[PDB]
Amino acid sequence: DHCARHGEKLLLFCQEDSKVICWLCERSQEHRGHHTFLMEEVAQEYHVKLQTALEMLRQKQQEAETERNQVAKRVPKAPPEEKEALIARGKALGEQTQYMRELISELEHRLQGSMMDLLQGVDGIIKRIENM
Amino acid sequence: DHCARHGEKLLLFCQEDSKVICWLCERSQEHRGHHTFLMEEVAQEYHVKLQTALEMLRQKQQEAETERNQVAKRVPKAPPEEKEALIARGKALGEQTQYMRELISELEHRLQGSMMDLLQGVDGIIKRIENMTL
Ligand SMILES: [Zn+2]
Ligand SMILES: [Zn+2]
Ligand SMILES: [Zn+2]
Ligand SMILES: [Zn+2]
Repeated sequence: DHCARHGEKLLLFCQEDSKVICWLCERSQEHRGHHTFLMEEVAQEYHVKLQTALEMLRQKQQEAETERNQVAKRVPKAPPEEKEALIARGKALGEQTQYMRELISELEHRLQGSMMDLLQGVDGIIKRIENM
Repeated sequence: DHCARHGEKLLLFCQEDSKVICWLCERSQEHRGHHTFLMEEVAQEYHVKLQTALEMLRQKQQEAETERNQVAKRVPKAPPEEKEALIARGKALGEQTQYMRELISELEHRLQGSMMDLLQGVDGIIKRIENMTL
């Protein structure tokens, strides 16, 4: 609830640092020219954003998994040289679906929690979504 | 010590309003376009200004009071046609010194007081003192 460096209320949010800060941080050279807001001014924008992200990921993950299970059902009938690559593909899908499970878990937490939960480090996960 | 509206520490100063305010005052629509500073950024100059004013008024006061007593001393001695004018001059001095006493008292309050006491409405009292002569 209070700034480690200044002891003032952690009520502001710095977009560039993706960090909740206090009014004295905001005046300081360390955040000079940064875009800073009350958390309450940006919470709803960020909530909407992550919500839609969560929806997109859940679908993308469902779709990945139906594909994965089709590749799984396909392995038995298939010849060897095809079998190996399909299994590799399934490996890749497993990797993807894991990654999306982690992302979905973080988005659910952030969307269920406080504003500070919502916002703190939020650029990290936004960029992880981008990097898919 | 704390903002009457937001409960935050009163550490900032609005130049257009001559008002002591907090960081939540500062960022609101009411002051966003105003020039705001930490009190501590402007305090020394204001303190010096009010001390100088105080000294100047102390001297103008001394001078008026001495004249006032010379007139008072002269009145008994005076002929009929001078007495009226003397009485009146003494009155006019009485008023001037009263006004100066009030100004001096406010300056003393401000110079002895908190930073907030110093700065709240400070442009106002400066201007009223300037206006006496000009
Ligand atoms: Zn801080
Ligand atoms: Zn920053
Ligand atoms: Zn305030
Ligand atoms: Zn103002």
